[PDB]
Amino acid sequence: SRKKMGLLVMACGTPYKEEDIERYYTHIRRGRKPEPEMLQDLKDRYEAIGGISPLAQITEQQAHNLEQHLNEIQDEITFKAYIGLKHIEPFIEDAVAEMHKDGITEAVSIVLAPHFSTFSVQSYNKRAKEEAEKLGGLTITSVESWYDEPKFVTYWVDRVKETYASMPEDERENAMLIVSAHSLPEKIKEFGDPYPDQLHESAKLIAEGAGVSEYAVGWQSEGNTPDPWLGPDVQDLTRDLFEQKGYQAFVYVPVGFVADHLEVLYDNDYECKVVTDDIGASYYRPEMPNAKPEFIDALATVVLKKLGRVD
Ligand SMILES: [Cl-]
Ligand SMILES: [Mg+2]
Ligand SMILES: [Mg+2]
Ligand SMILES: [Mg+2]
Ligand SMILES: [Mg+2]
Ligand SMILES: [Mg+2]
Repeated sequence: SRKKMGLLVMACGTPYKEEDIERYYTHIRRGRKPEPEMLQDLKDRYEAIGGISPLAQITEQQAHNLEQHLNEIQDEITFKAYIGLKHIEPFIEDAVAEMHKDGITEAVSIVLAPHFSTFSVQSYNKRAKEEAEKLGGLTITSVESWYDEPKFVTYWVDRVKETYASMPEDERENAMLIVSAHSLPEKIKEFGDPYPDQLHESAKLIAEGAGVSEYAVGWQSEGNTPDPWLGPDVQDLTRDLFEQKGYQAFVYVPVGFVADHLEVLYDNDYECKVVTDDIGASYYRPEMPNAKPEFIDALATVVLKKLGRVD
């Protein structure tokens, strides 16, 4: 009969309603409650992007669709998905405890961010494993990165091809592709963290597959701490490249992100769009993966490869 496995799907998390913003951002800010002006600003940003409720729904849909798709495409394992989040319930440790309570003894985990880093992916995986160890009798094998899964590369390659094909001739000959991920503190370098190298490799692979010769790599959405974060930031990079070469279209591929959350809908589609509007360039940002079948199939392949059950 089929082996039962937990499928632990991990992510940063998102507020579920406007009244969750305070606690969610306090958590991101390591216990520092946002001041009233910042709370109001954040509410306004979420209103501007179309509201909060759709956001956590994406992550739930990704986990649910991944469970169902994994269960349909092979006949050896029955997976049950559990969501574990960093900054709001259900927390990672809660998800692991629920797996253990439900009788799961063997699980596979994946983080909804394709590049490994010490700051996020490794920390999530270690937290999950540490909770399993505390409870006993449950083991987890963890996906560490998946940016190089061919099906995932192809998702973005094909979105980029469609965007370039849609352009007027003058833009298609004078466009710049900006490939980005969430900035992290530069000090990850002290550990040899491969996160920057992996973003650069994503960009190489996507530009190569799409036949785009002119591209650049940037970072976005840095936090506010006294130590430096990876740069350049996409807003600065856009303006600098425009000053250097006069590109008249910018195409943003925020490959580090998997969903229509604040980082994409605001930090690209508002903040980068301010810059492109200021310089007179066209703005393009192809569809994020969200829970679409092509992306879910890529993730299912990642999981089955991690378990050795497909070549
Ligand atoms: Cl890795
Ligand atoms: Mg209300
Ligand atoms: Mg402001
Ligand atoms: Mg690998
Ligand atoms: Mg910002
Ligand atoms: Mg600084």
